[PDB]
Amino acid sequence: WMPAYACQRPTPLTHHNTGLSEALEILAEAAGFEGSEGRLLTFCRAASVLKALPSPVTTLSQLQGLPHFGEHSSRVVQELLEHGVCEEVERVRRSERYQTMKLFTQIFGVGVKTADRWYREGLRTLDDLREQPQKLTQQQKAGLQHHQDLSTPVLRSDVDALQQVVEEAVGQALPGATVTLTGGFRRGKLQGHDVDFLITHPKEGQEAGLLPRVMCRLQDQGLILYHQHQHSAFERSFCIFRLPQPGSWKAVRVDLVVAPVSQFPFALLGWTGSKLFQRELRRFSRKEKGLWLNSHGLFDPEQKTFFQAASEEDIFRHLGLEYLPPEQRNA
DNA sequence: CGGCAATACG
DNA sequence: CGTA
DNA sequence: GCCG
Ligand SMILES: [Mg+2]
Ligand code: NA
Repeated sequence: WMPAYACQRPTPLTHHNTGLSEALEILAEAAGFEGSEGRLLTFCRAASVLKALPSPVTTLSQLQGLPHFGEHSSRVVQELLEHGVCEEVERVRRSERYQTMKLFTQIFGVGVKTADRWYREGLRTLDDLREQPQKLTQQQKAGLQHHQDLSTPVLRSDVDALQQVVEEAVGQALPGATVTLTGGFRRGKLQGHDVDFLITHPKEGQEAGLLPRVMCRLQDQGLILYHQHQHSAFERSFCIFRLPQPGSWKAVRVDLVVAPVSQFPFALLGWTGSKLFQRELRRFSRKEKGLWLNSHGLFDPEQKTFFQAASEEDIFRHLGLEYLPPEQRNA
């Protein structure tokens, strides 16, 4: 069988329906470009269902009984099985609207609304945006200047170098503080487009005011190309690191998050992803268990109490779910 | 229809 | 609006 | 788009 929520099933990084899931995610992405979050979500879910399957889908009948597969998603798979291509998907791929929206939304500091506005104004290329720099935010300027690097896959080797750099600065800012690699790379990805770190300290309260000290020490080593700090919500910094390369360097998006150790398991769970996994997990928590989950804790609205967690295993237990290791959360 | 994760901070 |  |  196949449970309805992605958090109820192991989803490996690599699977047996790559072509089909990729096609459905094109439509998901396109739906988001047109402001259709509901449709995006369904296409994302349907694609994730195929990721969780134990073998390739070869016939349309194998879609029977599968959640989030209705008339539209089944037709897409049906055409792919029969012709090798889905005309709607190909029509989307080739369209100027999709290509331009995809180009713009990949820019750091540019979301759908902004990308949509720029498109309606007649803008189509990166150079179009560069010709009118006066109307760009500092965040967008940085994303535009470093677009080529940020669009280049980050390798696991790169991540390890970045971690030792972060751990060095963190170690000086607060002795005893720890750094944990999260996000996609914790889920076993061999390459990605950004890096996420979670920072904490074994003694509750000592992690307070840590990130400004960390950022200052990183800035002193000339490693920060862009910095956006958010105060404690955990204290967070969305950065662009200068990562040393053979004879040169490249820009990499790095997120630093500091959480008190008491909330660390919730922060780790939220920041490990995947994005769809977390959305599904929180949807499951609220609608099936009547509990409110976020990156900070798990709230029982009936008893008005927060669940204490010492580990991710605790959280899955609280929600009555079988534990899933990070590399099985690739929904 | 009513919902679709989360929600503070820049 | 954007970041997550 | 799909679910209830
Ligand atoms: Mg990130
Ligand atoms: Na982005």
